[PDB]
Amino acid sequence: NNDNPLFKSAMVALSLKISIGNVVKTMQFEPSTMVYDACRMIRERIPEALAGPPNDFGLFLSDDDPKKGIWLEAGKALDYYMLRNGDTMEYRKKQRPLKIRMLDGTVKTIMVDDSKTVTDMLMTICARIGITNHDEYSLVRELELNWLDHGRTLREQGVEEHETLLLRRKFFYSDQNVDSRDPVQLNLLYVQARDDILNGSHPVSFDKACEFAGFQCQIQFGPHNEQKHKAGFLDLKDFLPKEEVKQKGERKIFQAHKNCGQMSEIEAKVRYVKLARSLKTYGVSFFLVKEKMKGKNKLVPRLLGITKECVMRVDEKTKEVIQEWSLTNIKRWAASPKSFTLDFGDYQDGYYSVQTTEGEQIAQLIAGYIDIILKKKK
Repeated sequence: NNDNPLFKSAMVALSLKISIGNVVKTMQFEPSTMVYDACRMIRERIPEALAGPPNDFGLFLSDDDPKKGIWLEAGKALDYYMLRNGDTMEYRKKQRPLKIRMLDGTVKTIMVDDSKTVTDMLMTICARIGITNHDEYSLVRELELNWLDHGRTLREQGVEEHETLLLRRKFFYSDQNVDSRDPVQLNLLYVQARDDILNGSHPVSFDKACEFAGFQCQIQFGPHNEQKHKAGFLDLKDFLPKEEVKQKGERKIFQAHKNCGQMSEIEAKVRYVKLARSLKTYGVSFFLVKEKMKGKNKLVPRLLGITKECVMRVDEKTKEVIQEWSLTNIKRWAASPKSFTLDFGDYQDGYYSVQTTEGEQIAQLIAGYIDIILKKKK
């Protein structure tokens, strides 16, 4: 009855659904068309494609799993991306707002290039707020699960466009100085040290935790009063690390509280910070790993600590430092999604190989600290 002059064989042309907001139009493309030229063709056919300067827009191949969506490169041909008839591409603004929690706790929205890695977005953030040394910072989620691989994209790590991230200064021993003369700065150091102890990222023995809590009582309640500060008074979850919340700790806390005497709030904060910094565990990033002991088939949980100068094994119950290796004496390291391994060359016999789901975190920390020592050499 009638033939169609528009028809091209399914094999010689690509038929793609182009989406812009709620608008969707099916368009036909020669498969060798460069992404840059396909955008021009879209601008000629979809009026909502003209909603801004032409080079502000690009092509995004979406997926039902958002972690698999990808931006197309402007110099590539469409058929490089293995597209087939019926696939859906988004004509999409290349920059997008990223909400970042600033160092003063407020949230600032920052336009970033949505096709880039977390490192690239961190650099854009630091540029906007005047931070030249972006290597002193990183982005983390605020839901462990919060770590982000800065060599990968937010998207492939499950971070969608709605989520606010935290700009976080890395730990520096040089960022600290205990002076009762600056009360505001003393309080920030106190709250940082206290929160690390209470949330267990600074692992301490049960005896030490009750000592810290004794200073905490002086700070929060003033000198000990045996009428008010009696058995049952304390909400022990606010004074002891999660894993160490035990009724038998209260009597020890009150003794440490009593031993403060009439110590002032300022002086108790100084002493809290000093006690924390006096521990070998202070400032160390710890990972709970599982070790294989000779002569036991059940693996042994152990705390593995990474610092700027060494790697350290710490007993999980007593928090005693069992063993230390200097970063200088590590020959190589390896990480998989389930394990982490250290090779010490001829410094010892056998590798140190542990089960953990945070091996990549550990490896990047070691690699980071090793580069710093190198950059300080040349």
